[PDB]
Amino acid sequence: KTFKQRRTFEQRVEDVRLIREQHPTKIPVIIERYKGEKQLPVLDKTKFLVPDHVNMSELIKIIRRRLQLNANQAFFLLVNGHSMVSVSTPISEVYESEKDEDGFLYMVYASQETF
Ligand SMILES: Clc1cccc2[nH]cnc12
Ligand SMILES: [Cl-]
Repeated sequence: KTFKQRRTFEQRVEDVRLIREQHPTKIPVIIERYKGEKQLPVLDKTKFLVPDHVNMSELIKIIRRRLQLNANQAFFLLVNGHSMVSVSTPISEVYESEKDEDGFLYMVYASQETF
């Protein structure tokens, strides 16, 4: 079901290395719905190339537009299993401190602050 489950560590690593080669200015992001989530829909894909100059505040807007949410639906985004300390941080910086050992940046969203 989950990305890490579908692909071998060998396969996730080799894909991050191809994204470096072919989208060198992009951050490789895995974005997944909380497995408990009742309200928000599932995304159409799992793997996103994010421009490395966008801050986390702008990534949340992007995903809220991809889900086609409206202004009073709630949305919470975990990065590497934990809350974001700040939405002002550029994704290139977040990536360097929160990336996984396979080289993807893992994110999970829910309508409740409790995942
Ligand atoms: Cl949801 C989302 C996050 C980052 C970048 C994206 N491009 C298209 N959709 C995107
Ligand atoms: Cl690029």
